[PDB]
Amino acid sequence: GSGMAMEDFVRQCFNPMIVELAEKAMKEYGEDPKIETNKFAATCTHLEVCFMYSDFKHRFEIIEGRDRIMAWTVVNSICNTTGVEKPKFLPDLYDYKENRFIEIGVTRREVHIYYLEKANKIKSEKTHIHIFSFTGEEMATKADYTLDEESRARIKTRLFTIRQEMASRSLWDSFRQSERGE
Ligand SMILES: O=C1c2c(O)c(=O)ccn2N([C@@H]2c3ccccc3SCc3c2ccc(F)c3F)[C@@H]2COCCN12
Ligand SMILES: [Mn+2]
Ligand SMILES: [Mn+2]
Repeated sequence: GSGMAMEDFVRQCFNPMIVELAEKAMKEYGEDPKIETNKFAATCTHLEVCFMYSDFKHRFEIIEGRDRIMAWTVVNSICNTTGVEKPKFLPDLYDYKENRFIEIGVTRREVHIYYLEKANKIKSEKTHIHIFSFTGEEMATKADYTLDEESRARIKTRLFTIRQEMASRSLWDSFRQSERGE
């Protein structure tokens, strides 16, 4: 259940491309993945979900996984060619079919609680929110889940698998409790 154990878990259970992008994002925002090991795992998990979401004719542009400048450059380019309003906060994806940005949330807590937190932090009723748990639960803006049932099933399964792999190593309890502060 240690810090070293969690860092080792992350580097073993996530593909090297995900790990590298997560490390770069954490450094960009001033956090050390060797100290904030649960956050390291959280960023890898969330990045993987974004990449799995964008697979499932490229319907989706991935904003996440890019450095800050390139992320906003992509966002501005989309807004210039679609007239969609520029979001105040960086989103995770752009849906070319529905022509809307998407914010992806992954939570170790109840989805309704996290969904409210997300909706409150953005306040822009134009970014579509989609929350996943590690328990197979899901909540999205207007109960519009965007993807088909099978695509969401595989994301839920992968998240549950991560949870079980953590639990087998006694890492899940720590990971769960670090999402929200005291
Ligand atoms: O893109 C995100 C982001 C999300 O998209 C999200 O859903 C939750 C959280 N985020 N944050 C991610 C992040 C992403 C995934 C899981 C946990 C965290 S926790 C804060 C943090 C993030 C990235 C690097 C870092 F050092 C951080 F401390 C930051 C929020 O500022 C815009 C960029 N960003
Ligand atoms: Mn993001
Ligand atoms: Mn997100």
